[PDB]
Amino acid sequence: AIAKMRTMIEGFDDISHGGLPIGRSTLVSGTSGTGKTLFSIQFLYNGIIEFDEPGVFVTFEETPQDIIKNARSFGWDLAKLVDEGKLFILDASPFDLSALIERINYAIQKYRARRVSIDPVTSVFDASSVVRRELFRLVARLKQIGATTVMTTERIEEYGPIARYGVEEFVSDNVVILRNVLEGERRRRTLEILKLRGTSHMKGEYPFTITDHGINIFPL
Amino acid sequence: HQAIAKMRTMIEGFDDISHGGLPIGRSTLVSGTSGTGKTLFSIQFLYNGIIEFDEPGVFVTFEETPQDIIKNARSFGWDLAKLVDEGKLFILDASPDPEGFDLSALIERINYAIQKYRARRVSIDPVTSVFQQYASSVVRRELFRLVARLKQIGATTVMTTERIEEYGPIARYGVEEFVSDNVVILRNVLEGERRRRTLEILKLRGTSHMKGEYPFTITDHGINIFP
Amino acid sequence: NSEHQAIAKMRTMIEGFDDISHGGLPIGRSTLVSGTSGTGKTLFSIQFLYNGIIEFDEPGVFVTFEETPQDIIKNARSFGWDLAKLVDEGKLFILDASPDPFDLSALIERINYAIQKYRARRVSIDPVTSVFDASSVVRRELFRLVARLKQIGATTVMTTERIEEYGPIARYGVEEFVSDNVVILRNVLEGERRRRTLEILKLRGTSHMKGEYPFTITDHGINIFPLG
Amino acid sequence: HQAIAKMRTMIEGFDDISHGGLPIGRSTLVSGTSGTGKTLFSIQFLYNGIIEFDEPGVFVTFEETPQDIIKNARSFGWDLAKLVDEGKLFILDASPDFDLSALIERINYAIQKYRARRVSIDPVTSVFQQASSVVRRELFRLVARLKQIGATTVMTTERIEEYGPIARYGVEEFVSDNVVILRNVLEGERRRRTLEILKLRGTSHMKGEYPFTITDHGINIFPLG
Amino acid sequence: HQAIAKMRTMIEGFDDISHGGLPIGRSTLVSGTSGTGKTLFSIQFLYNGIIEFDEPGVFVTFEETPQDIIKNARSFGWDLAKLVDEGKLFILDASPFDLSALIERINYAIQKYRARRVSIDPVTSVFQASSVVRRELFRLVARLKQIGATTVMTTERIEEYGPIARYGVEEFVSDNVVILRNVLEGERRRRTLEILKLRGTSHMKGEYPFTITDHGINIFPL
Amino acid sequence: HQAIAKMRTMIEGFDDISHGGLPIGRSTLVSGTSGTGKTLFSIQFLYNGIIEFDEPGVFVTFEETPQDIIKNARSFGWDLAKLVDEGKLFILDASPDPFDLSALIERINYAIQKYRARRVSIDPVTSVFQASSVVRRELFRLVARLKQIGATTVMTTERIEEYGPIARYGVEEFVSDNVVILRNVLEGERRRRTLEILKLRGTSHMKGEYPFTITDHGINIFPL
Ligand SMILES: Nc1ncnc2c1ncn2[C@@H]1O[C@H](COP(=O)(O)OP(=O)(O)OP(O)(O)=S)[C@@H](O)[C@H]1O
Ligand SMILES: Nc1ncnc2c1ncn2[C@@H]1O[C@H](COP(=O)(O)OP(=O)(O)OP(O)(O)=S)[C@@H](O)[C@H]1O
Ligand SMILES: Nc1ncnc2c1ncn2[C@@H]1O[C@H](COP(=O)(O)OP(=O)(O)OP(O)(O)=S)[C@@H](O)[C@H]1O
Ligand SMILES: Nc1ncnc2c1ncn2[C@@H]1O[C@H](COP(=O)(O)OP(=O)(O)OP(O)(O)=S)[C@@H](O)[C@H]1O
Ligand SMILES: Nc1ncnc2c1ncn2[C@@H]1O[C@H](COP(=O)(O)OP(=O)(O)OP(O)(O)=S)[C@@H](O)[C@H]1O
Ligand SMILES: Nc1ncnc2c1ncn2[C@@H]1O[C@H](COP(=O)(O)OP(=O)(O)OP(O)(O)=S)[C@@H](O)[C@H]1O
Ligand SMILES: [Cl-]
Ligand SMILES: [Cl-]
Ligand SMILES: [Cl-]
Ligand SMILES: [Cl-]
Ligand SMILES: [Cl-]
Ligand SMILES: [Cl-]
Ligand SMILES: [Mg+2]
Ligand SMILES: [Mg+2]
Ligand SMILES: [Mg+2]
Ligand SMILES: [Mg+2]
Ligand SMILES: [Mg+2]
Ligand SMILES: [Mg+2]
Repeated sequence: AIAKMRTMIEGFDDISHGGLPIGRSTLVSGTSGTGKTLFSIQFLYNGIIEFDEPGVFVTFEETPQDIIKNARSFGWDLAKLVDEGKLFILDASPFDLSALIERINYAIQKYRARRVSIDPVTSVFDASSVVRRELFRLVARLKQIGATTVMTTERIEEYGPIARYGVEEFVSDNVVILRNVLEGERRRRTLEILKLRGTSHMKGEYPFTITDHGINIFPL
Repeated sequence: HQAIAKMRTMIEGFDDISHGGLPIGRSTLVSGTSGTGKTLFSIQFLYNGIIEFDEPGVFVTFEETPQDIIKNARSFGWDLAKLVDEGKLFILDASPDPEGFDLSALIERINYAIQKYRARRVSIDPVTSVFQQYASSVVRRELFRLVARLKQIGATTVMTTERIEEYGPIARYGVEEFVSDNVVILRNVLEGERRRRTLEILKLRGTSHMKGEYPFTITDHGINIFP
Repeated sequence: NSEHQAIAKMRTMIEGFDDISHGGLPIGRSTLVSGTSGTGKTLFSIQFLYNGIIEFDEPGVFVTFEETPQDIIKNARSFGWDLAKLVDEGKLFILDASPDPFDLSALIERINYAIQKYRARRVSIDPVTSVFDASSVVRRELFRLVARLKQIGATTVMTTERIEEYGPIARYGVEEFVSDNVVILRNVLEGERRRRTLEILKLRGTSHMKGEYPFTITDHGINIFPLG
Repeated sequence: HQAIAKMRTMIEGFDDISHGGLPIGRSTLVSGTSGTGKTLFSIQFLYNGIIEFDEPGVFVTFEETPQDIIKNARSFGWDLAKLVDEGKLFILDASPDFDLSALIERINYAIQKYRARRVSIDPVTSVFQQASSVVRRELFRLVARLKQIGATTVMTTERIEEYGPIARYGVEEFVSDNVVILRNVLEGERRRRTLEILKLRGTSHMKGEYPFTITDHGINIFPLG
Repeated sequence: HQAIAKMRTMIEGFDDISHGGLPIGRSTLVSGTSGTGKTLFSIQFLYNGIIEFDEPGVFVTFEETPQDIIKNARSFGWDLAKLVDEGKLFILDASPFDLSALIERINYAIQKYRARRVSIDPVTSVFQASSVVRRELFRLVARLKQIGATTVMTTERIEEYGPIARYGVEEFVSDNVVILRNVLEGERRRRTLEILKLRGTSHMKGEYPFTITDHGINIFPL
Repeated sequence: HQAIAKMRTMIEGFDDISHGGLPIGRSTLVSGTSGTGKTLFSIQFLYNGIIEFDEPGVFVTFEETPQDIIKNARSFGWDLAKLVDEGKLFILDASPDPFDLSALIERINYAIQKYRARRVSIDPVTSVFQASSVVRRELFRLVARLKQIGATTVMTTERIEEYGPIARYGVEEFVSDNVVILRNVLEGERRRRTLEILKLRGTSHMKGEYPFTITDHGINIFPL
């Protein structure tokens, strides 16, 4: 079948029927504070700690120092991983996609990375046609490189377009939606795997919490 | 000159819903949100043509590489690599440059493959890419040309397109369903926190079909619809 | 037709429609027929011409803007209608204004020439939407078309597209105001089932039944069921 | 020194709902979706004025030809050609084959020539269809000139939703002294016609929707208390 | 020195809801769809100031002529012509934009009539970019404040439960906001008044039903 | 392991919901429709800092004048003029007169140094921008500079719907480290005020809406 890499994010590998397909790109979309960055960091962190698979984290707005500081509260020492050459945080603050792809490819080769997180890829972008065009090019090259990639995207409603530009979910191999739904006056976080090309997966929404240990999903 | 004939898809349940299959020599639009089964439907159409009727097929891919189309079909126990090695399936790669729109050129290429592989079935996935660059009025007219030129070749064609809501416009520009002869809608609807897949034949010009939505699942044997 | 109404009508002979319209379509006027995709717009317009020819020997002109004459003819065989025979006999003319795989003045003259040449009493234009970008220019051009057909004395069915079952009548928000008569075909999806209805929204100068009436499309074309 | 007085429409039910009729010397906007009875309301207003009170009328049409107006009015038992012949009704044809100032002067000569007290303009929308700021200013000017002339005027406008904007540009209902809304509501596959007086500046009226039908004798509105 | 003082409207029910009336020396936005009672409220504010407190008023009108304002107020048994003749009320005709000039005219009228109360109806007429609307309205509000007027400014809106005014900014530069609604439900209309906000002071919350009668606005406590 | 430090607002109920207060050295977006208590929250933040912890504060105003801000705070029994006199509070008047972001930042930096304030409120930050993508770039720049200074900052923003976009341009909530939403929901003719902490990067907080009232004592939130 299709080989999958384990995220080791509690509950997620069950929902994805074994993890994220190796060598492919997964879109992780959500409104603000849904857990996008956390998912993308946990993906790299677990890869390093449990499988010694090095990772590249690409950030467009949040600084490397804040990413590191924020991860500290889950008890994750990212600076240590950076110091040991197992993690590389690529600062993409200030669009030349060619330059970005070359920088990513270089980091991947230099750190021998198997896992890549790009957070958020919507910061790369104004017509739908060109967004789709340029996103496709990024996805295609990471595939050629053989990276397994998480790309986060922003969205503005819980039920509504998958991402900002109405094309991102059609270009990605895999699509994960993080929701933070307000019901009555209470928030409930859920994760859904909408699509995984070429393989089976659990369907619909599953509740999760963010705790001191990161994302915890219960597929029941 | 006779009331339009149909070719069996052999996709279980679909030939009942369509009262005989897809109208021959015409295009059928298959529209749906992400991960609804559009590529799968279009592959299963060709695969069944080859296996059940020894009718060769041409698959036109605009985004996925042929290798990924092949890989993704293994999930269903379909050996597309062998079908390609045998000359029964041809995957026409129209996907673009990773490292660096002419419609009649595409038609030229499709027509050539159709003649070379003696193909009776064609899939184009996703059609959206043809009209991707541009106004609803422009999209409309470009889809019109493609449909017409495919009809001239005699191809029976499945063409897929995208939509972003389960119960909103048929496709993206609000014109695709008016230019198409035949329209199928794949939905993936939330009920509670669970999903329910359905297939609808909205229209088939000049012929009959069952109405409304019918539930289906995607399994290890592909699409399974229950009328 | 009931006697005490101001506007003379011609019968469509479409089962149930002449009841709902209280006698048929107003003579010498245009009737807008709008609907989402696959609602029966072309079928209604063809059935109007076919019945006119078959029942009253009234010749008809069909103006098609996207479907080819060959496909209109082919699809009509679904109903056991031999339109090629009527074209051969000079009783039906299909005017092909469909795109090569907009000059309205030239179009009107083609239509006029065909109507004179074939001595046609019934005209169908399918879809008039394709004639058209500002709502104001759509309105005056539609108005111009309607006025010329009226001067010519034709009785016309003009189909238009719409994208929601309940929502705008046509595409530009003006078509239903310029037309004398408005018919809406719906194909409502509810609880995973489709049901077709026809509504006569307005008919200037006469009464008509109000609201939605069910219909089906079968081997014999449109069948409408008027209810109390 | 008195609060504004009203002119009877003699449209069944309407003079009750408006507590006496349309405010005299002012314009009333009558808005509705397609086939709601706007032209009917605006004709019935003139027709009743002539028949019941010998008050001459001017009808300004921007789309429908005078011939079709006259023909369609026979549906309601009205012989408008006879009224035109007697010089009690004048139909001013402003329909297309827009200088508003010029049109206003032409309306004024008719009003003077036929000594009209009642005016209908149908639809005042089509004047405008070629910026809301411009629509507002031009409508205001037309309303003010009619008021100066002393006419009591019905102005129809189009709208595209039963329970949405009052008219097309989101400004008509603010520059009008009086607003009437004709609806044609579709519920459970049946249509229900209703009439509402939304506002009459400086005077009272009944509130909300009242059901009506169109008959061989025109509009019949049904109040109930 | 103190929390802000209020000036009584004497509009039945309103001084209760607002716990004393309108904040003195400030502007209150009064927003509403067509025929909600905006003009009536702004007239009744001036009329009561004159009749009850001998506080002169300036009414700024942008579309309705002074003659029609006066005529329409007869519906309530108010003789505004008399008050204008006595020098207690001035109807400033800004009918059929230079905001600086308008403001100097208002200032001139306030000085001339020693007015304490001002109504501007509708202030949206001044603006027919949301960014320029915001800056113009803020400028108008600040000058009125500097002059010392207590002001009612009405605005149009097009939905009962949508944006507060037309440009999506008017409620943010106003110190005080009142919304008049005329909600259609099951074929019946129901008028309500709501005090949405009064900066730096208290007020009752939500919608209160009111009617317009022969004697003006009556607000009922629910 | 290592927790994000927070400074107490001492606003009744808020420090419970935020599990300790606002993240120190960062900006917290406080968004809401008109009259939701945005300015009051901003002021109470600074006021409580001075009164309870002797932490000086800088209030940056963009429309309301200092005199009106002072006048309105009297509603709650707070004497801000006295605090300005004692050099404990500085009101930075950037309000209109009848836009250079770098100058403003330098003005704020100078005031922060001069008064050695730990707490800053910018009300409303929307006035800085009024294209969504340039708004995003500008707001980011402001957040970064304030962070560079070490200020703990409340930034208010406007929104026009109770359950729509967090703020006006659909980007402000993505650039901010922390996001608080004040709502004033109209249901069945009655209004209900609620506060929600939507997001605090790097740290925990209670979820959903909590009802509050505005009274003579300012904001009172009920975590129930
Ligand atoms: N130690 C913790 N314990 C509990 N919840 C935490 C903890 N750390 C962070 N969180 C929660 O996780 C959220 C942050 O998740 P992120 O992954 O940063 O979200 P995000 O979707 O990337 O949001 P952006 O980029 O700001 S739009 C915070 O808003 C908290 O609710
Ligand atoms: N063996 C399998 N069993 C069950 N479901 C499967 C299996 N293989 C694939 N799927 C499902 O099929 C979906 C993929 O269907 P596709 O036909 O590729 O969808 P699509 O509509 O073409 O989506 P795009 O092109 O990426 S937007 C996956 O998201 C899975 O849910
Ligand atoms: N023999 C038949 N029996 C039953 N239904 C039929 C038959 N032939 C055609 N139909 C139906 O009629 C529909 C076609 O109606 P049309 O008149 O072509 O619609 P249309 O409104 O003109 O749609 P367009 O032009 O494609 S948007 C098909 O989608 C079928 O559902
Ligand atoms: N004798 C009658 N009995 C009952 N209803 C009638 C009769 N005559 C006409 N009608 C109705 O009156 C409607 C037309 O009324 P109009 O006043 O023309 O409406 P309208 O709002 O002006 O429509 P426009 O201008 O075409 S959008 C028709 O659609 C019929 O429903
Ligand atoms: N004597 C009265 N008795 C009852 N209601 C009355 C009386 N006089 C006027 N009204 C009502 O008051 C309304 C007019 O209120 P206004 O204050 O003019 O509203 P408005 O919001 O200013 O409307 P505009 O400016 O036309 S959008 C009328 O539509 C009547 O419903
Ligand atoms: N003493 C008080 N008692 C009760 N409520 C009060 C008191 N003082 C003020 N308020 C309320 O506080 C609100 C003002 O809150 P603000 O913080 O000024 O709101 P805001 O969100 O900044 O509004 P803007 O800036 O005008 S959009 C008023 O509308 C009153 O409802
Ligand atoms: Cl959580
Ligand atoms: Cl499934
Ligand atoms: Cl049917
Ligand atoms: Cl009726
Ligand atoms: Cl009332
Ligand atoms: Cl409160
Ligand atoms: Mg993030
Ligand atoms: Mg696909
Ligand atoms: Mg058709
Ligand atoms: Mg009319
Ligand atoms: Mg008014
Ligand atoms: Mg404020």
